Amino acid sequence: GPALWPLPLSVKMTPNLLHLAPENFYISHSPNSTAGPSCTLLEEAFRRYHGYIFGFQAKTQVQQLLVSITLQSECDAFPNISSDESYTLLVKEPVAVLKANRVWGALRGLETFSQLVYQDSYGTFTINESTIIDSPRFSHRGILIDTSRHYLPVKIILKTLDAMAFNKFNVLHWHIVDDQSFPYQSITFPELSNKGSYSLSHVYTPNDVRMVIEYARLRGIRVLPEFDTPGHTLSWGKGQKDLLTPCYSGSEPLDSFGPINPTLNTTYSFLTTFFKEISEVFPDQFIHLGGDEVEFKCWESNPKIQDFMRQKGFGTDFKKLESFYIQKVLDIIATINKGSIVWQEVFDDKAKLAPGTIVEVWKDSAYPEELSRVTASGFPVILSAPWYLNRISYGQDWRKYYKVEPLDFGGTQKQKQLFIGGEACLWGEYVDATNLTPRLWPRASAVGERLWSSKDVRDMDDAYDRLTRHRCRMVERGIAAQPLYAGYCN
Amino acid sequence: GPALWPLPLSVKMTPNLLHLAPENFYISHSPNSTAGPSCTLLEEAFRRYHGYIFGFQAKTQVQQLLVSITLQSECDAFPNISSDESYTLLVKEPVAVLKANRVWGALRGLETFSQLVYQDSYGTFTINESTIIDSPRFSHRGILIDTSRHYLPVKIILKTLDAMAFNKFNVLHWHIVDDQSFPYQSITFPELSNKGSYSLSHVYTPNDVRMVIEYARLRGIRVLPEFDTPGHTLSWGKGQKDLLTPCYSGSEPLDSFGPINPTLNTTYSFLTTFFKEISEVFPDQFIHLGGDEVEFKCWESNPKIQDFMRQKGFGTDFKKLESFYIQKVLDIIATINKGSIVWQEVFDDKAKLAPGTIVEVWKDSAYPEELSRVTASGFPVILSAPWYLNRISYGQDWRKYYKVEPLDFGGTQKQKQLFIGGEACLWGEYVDATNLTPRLWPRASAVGERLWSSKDVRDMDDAYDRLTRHRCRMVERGIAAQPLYAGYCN
Ligand SMILES: *[C@@H]1O[C@H](CO)[C@@H](O[C@@H]2O[C@H](CO)[C@@H](O)[C@H](O)[C@H]2NC(C)=O)[C@H](O)[C@H]1NC(C)=O
Ligand SMILES: *[C@@H]1O[C@H](CO)[C@@H](O[C@@H]2O[C@H](CO)[C@@H](O)[C@H](O)[C@H]2NC(C)=O)[C@H](O)[C@H]1NC(C)=O
Ligand SMILES: *[C@@H]1O[C@H](CO)[C@@H](O[C@@H]2O[C@H](CO)[C@@H](O)[C@H](O)[C@H]2NC(C)=O)[C@H](O)[C@H]1NC(C)=O
Ligand SMILES: *[C@@H]1O[C@H](CO)[C@@H](O[C@@H]2O[C@H](CO)[C@@H](O)[C@H](O)[C@H]2NC(C)=O)[C@H](O)[C@H]1NC(C)=O
Repeated sequence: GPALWPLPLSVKMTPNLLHLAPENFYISHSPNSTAGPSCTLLEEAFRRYHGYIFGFQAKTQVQQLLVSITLQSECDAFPNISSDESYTLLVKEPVAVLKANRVWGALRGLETFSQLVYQDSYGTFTINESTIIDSPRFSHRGILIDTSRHYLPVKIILKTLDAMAFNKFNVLHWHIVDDQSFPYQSITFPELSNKGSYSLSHVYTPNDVRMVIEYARLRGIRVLPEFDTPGHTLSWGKGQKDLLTPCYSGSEPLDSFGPINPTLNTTYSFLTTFFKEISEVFPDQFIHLGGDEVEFKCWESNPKIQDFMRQKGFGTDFKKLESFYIQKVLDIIATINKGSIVWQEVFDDKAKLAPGTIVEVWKDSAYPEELSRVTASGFPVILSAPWYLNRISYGQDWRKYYKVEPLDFGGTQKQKQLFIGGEACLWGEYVDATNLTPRLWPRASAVGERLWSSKDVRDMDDAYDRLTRHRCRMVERGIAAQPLYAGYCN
Repeated sequence: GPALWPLPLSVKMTPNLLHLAPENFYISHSPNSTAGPSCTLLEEAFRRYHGYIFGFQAKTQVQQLLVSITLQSECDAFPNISSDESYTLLVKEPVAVLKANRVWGALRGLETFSQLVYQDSYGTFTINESTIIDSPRFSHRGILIDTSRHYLPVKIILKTLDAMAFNKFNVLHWHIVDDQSFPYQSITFPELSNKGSYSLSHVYTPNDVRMVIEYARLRGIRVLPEFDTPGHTLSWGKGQKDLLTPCYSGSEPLDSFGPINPTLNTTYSFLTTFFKEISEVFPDQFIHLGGDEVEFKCWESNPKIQDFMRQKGFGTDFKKLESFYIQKVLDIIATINKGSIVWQEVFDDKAKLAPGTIVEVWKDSAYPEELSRVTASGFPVILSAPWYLNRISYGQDWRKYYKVEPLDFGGTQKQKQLFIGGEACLWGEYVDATNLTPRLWPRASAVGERLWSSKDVRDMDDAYDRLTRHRCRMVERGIAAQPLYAGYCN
């Protein structure tokens, strides 16, 4: 049988068995599609899905899958938070039809169609007459990866994007820099990577970055960069002088450095020129600014910064200085026509945010109540908090992730519509190429289903059954996803 | 610099720098060795170590490493609990010398020698004049793998044995069968695997088994089979009729089966013929019989078995019947001239064990006190309890494993000499090819050092430093061992 994951909104199976012959089944454009043979996204997806599927017998052969895009295709464009991913799939003989408003929905449908196929004993490719109409519950469905704590070669990022397609994720939250290393190669500031990277072959070139973004685009995945300020910036200091706060002990200067120094005009003119470059390089609408876990110790220790605090009336409240900072950075982003996402502390520590500004809730301390507050104040929200997949544990933790119901928090029908989705996060301290893929999948698939499927989809026995088979399939396709429990594939 | 792991007993470094040239350094026999060019074990080890190492300049070139075996080589033989693994290593120009009593010690020394080499910036292979004299603290240093909960292809077992060599482990505890599947292919009982395996390509053939054993032997590793009775035998029932206990509810027979039925003469004549085959197939001295976690529910529910209990005077004490069973199996093993290892329950539940019988302590509930009791009664003991590496957790759990001091239990100098070592265990419920290697290494390396190195070797900063580098090396050699924490290799 078929393992669908994520389980589509409406499935209508019949017991009518159809067959696909490897020597002649193929996927092509409907003559009525708005996308042509000119469509690179779709053609490459036809080829790669033909591969996935393979590499009384009268009137039972499905010869073709025809793919029809109904509205302007968006074939040439980058996906975005409002990209229409809906499709319908009509599996019948002799010609199955996949129909979608846009390119994005057909990529989804191709995956689902591939999941409908199954071999019996003899190795006959089999699929049931069925009709599927599908669309996602939420539209921001993210994986966070961290390429600072460890560098991830591009290949592993590519493989992760493939896995994301298979699971219908659509945002790659690329936490590209942080304390330990700055691998991003900046054209306007070559020295950030030159001095901040682990070494000169742990770098992402403009070509590497172009590659990740196009490879994502071809799979209907947005690349959301995070360049976390003003904490988590140790590695930035190496290449930009006078950017970080010099730490002091009383009046003795220490060799150590703290967060970015929000009191200097050279800080903001650096950030202005830096984020201009980010806005040109990453085509997504949103830039993630970070703002998590700022340590005040070093700021409050610094003499010139203490001057700046009396000089503003901030007293001993270092939340106001952190706010002063992030507000200035928020303006920088608005000025070059992008949107901003922000870890919850920026909101908790009482910064003043332009409306439109997305807030990401990560702290697992009564997060429903954060979701309440954030939505109460009018701001779109995204949840990662219960999906910190760096935090491993013995056993079937996939259930814990799967059982989350993100909208079980206090608020109105309309507060709740500001919840635009979720991200599974795989912070990198303990993760690199050697262990990424099996740590991430299929644990993140639990999150994929919860974010795509109906609220009502919750049966644990049925989830286990479908996820065991989906995981076996991921492995067939070269994604080393780990087991759920005892058993075997083939 | 060099990362030694495990840290040898005595290292004496000088600051005299020597160089190895890739175009001409080579490893060969000392003309005074008891092993010849006829020695397969050593020749293959020379070749593969040459690969690992590579693939004022007067009087600084080390041209050769010469390898001298001093006593009868044991080149043709299988290692065993008394195999001498001691060696000494004299690194000097122009000819370094490795000298060992036996083949086993030279394999160890070759690894250590390889760990002494390091590249500087230009890519010059560099090593310091030094003198190392080394031997293990304990002689049973095991990895447990479980090929029932998941099948592991031979290749992954081979790769694990390579990793074990790199870490100076010397026992592969092959928990080959269990409840979920029986992959072992028996010549005298073809139906165990035919009906008990997951499928017919999740099997270990006599050729696969020969391969694992020889590949182990060539690396100075013993293969200790465990064929766990009488619990953990569900999969055995499929191919041997009337072997398992039929479960009952009152007088209603259930479809379900429990442990092996210790009351039938067909049970022991099966076991006799089965373990004869095991003794011929696996050349190691010891067979692990299991005896862990027997559930009595089903035994006590069975009518014929309740007859057997009144008929023995056992009352309601199902420990005595379990004992009656394991004692009979112990005799079977003694009769075909092998030794037996046994999970602690066999000892706790008050079975009568021939002296010589090794007891493995696994329960993490006051295990020092188990070590006391077991040694008090005269029995060799092995510890796994604090090294259940299936039980993952967030963070640097390698420290927890490393900080164990196994002889911190009550007893005499002579009780303590019955502690012959340890095993890191990677039970398979959550583990298969996709995730084995990074889950196991380098976490098991913590155990490798504790079992090889001096009791005194304990500094955590120094362990972290050497283990980070050893782990980077494991990765260079194609063992995908996971990170300890943030950072980079090369
Ligand atoms: C896909 O088609 C197959 C074959 O028609 C369905 O399987 C059969 O279902 C009937 C009841 O509807 C059973 O009596 C048969 O024993 C089933 N198996 C086979 C191999 O013939 C199958 O259920 C269909 N799938 C779905 C999800 O409806
Ligand atoms: C999100 O996606 C759509 C599709 O790319 C964008 O809107 C369309 O843009 C094309 C030109 O590329 C126009 O011809 C259409 O008339 C647009 N339709 C609209 C605005 O509804 C949209 O701008 C994208 N959003 C962001 C923020 O980039
Ligand atoms: C291996 O030899 C090197 C080079 O002699 C040693 O490194 C030098 O040690 C001296 C002090 O003994 C320092 O003053 C130098 O700065 C060191 N480094 C270099 C690159 O010259 C190294 O310590 C030796 N290794 C050990 C473990 O003794
Ligand atoms: C453990 O190893 C040694 C070496 O193989 C075994 O003892 C030697 O065996 C060879 C023949 O293969 C003899 O020529 C020696 O005289 C033996 N030396 C002894 C007994 O000290 C030993 O038997 C092995 N132990 C087991 C249990 O197999």
